[PDB]
Amino acid sequence: GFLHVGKMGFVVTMLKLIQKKLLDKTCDQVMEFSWSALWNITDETPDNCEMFLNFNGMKLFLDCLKEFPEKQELHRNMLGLLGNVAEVKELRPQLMTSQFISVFSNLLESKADGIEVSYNACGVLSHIMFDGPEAWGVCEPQREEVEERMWAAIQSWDINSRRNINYRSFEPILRLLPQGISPVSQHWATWALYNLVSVYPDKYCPLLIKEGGMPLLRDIIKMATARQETKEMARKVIEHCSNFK
Amino acid sequence: GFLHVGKMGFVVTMLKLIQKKLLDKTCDQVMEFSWSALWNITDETPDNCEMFLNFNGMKLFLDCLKEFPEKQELHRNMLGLLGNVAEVKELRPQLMTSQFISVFSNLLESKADGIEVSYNACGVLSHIMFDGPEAWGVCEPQREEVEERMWAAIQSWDINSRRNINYRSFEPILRLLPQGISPVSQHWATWALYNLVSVYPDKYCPLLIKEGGMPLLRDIIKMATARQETKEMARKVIEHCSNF
Repeated sequence: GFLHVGKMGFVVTMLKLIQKKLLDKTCDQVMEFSWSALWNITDETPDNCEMFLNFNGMKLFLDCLKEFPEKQELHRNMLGLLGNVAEVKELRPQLMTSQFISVFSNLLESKADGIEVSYNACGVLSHIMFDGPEAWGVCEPQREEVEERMWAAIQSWDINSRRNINYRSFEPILRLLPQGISPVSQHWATWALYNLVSVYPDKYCPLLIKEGGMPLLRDIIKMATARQETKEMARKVIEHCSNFK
Repeated sequence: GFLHVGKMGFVVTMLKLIQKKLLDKTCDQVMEFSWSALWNITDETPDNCEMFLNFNGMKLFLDCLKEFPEKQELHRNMLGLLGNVAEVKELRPQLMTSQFISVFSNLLESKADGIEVSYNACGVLSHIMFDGPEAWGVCEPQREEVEERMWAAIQSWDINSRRNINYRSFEPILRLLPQGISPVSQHWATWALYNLVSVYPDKYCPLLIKEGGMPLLRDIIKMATARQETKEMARKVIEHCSNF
């Protein structure tokens, strides 16, 4: 059993700790703990995502990014949190600014913590891309350029990369598979499944199978809008999951 | 998503913060967060449950109960965590002491966060009693006296309670249904299902059906060891799920 509920006291306490360590120009264990705690409490928990935004957490995110450009673990925690935020369709309009999009697009090239920062920046952008071109508006950079950079980032990642991530459910990723609005979002989502069933099959083959991923990946192979690179990863995931049974 | 709890040593990070806040005699937001995180990351994750016990989380739990006897969310979070530990059969022998059993039994009367602490302590005892009187050593209080307190707690709860717990799967609760070793564990489990399908049928009716709950409930209705009131709840759960 579990309990995933918003708690303003959690969120406000964490942001206040962040703000203090930002004023101290100190990215120590408390600073990293604080962002990791925000990551934790937003995992499958939209109400804490909404609170993080409503207490102006994005300002602290940008200020920490500028102040601590080389603290890879810090960047990982922040982008994992933002990954959770972007899964909430109702909150993504708030991410559609040139200031924010330019950061996410730039982070696609980050080498911090293996691939986690680039991966989670790509997830944020994958959920954003899923909403379609009219949601993008006049944001800069342009959507077609960000898309090019997402393809490049996904192609640059070792499919057998070690990972500092956990999923209790694949359903935010699975919802990016049966659509043709954004093939690159579908490709990120398929890659996300392929990497995890490759490095942790004992955990993620059963989760993927239990949550109905096999028929969705079969549909991807039949889908005209799916790129052939995506179809081939889908075939390999189905294959690995089938042998795991 | 979240980080890799294993690679990051995250369980110990939480227990270290707990210990520090304990010595500070401070149950603040961070202390509550730490126990809340432990509850959430032990859900269906036996290895995090074993990490908790191995690093003496039981003593931190007892010491926090003593130092913070009126902190309601804290007590709920700690007992939800222990509810997850208790679901792991291999770990339940570590709970069979007079010190631990007595604390679980006392908490059946707790009013903290509505019914949540009482319910979580009843769940821990329900899984413990599923193992039979052999597993109960000369542990004191007596097994039957705890059982009587369990029946009383369950009857006190509002069947229509809105709840501060959720389940990704009913399987730990459903395994308490097809057995006569502990009728009170069966009754707790039937109540848990009946409350959640009553109050949140859109989430929990499909889950219960999909996970095979209907044949288990029908077996209860025919079972010699299930009490009449357990059978009557089971019938209503079946009715609610069939009309769903």
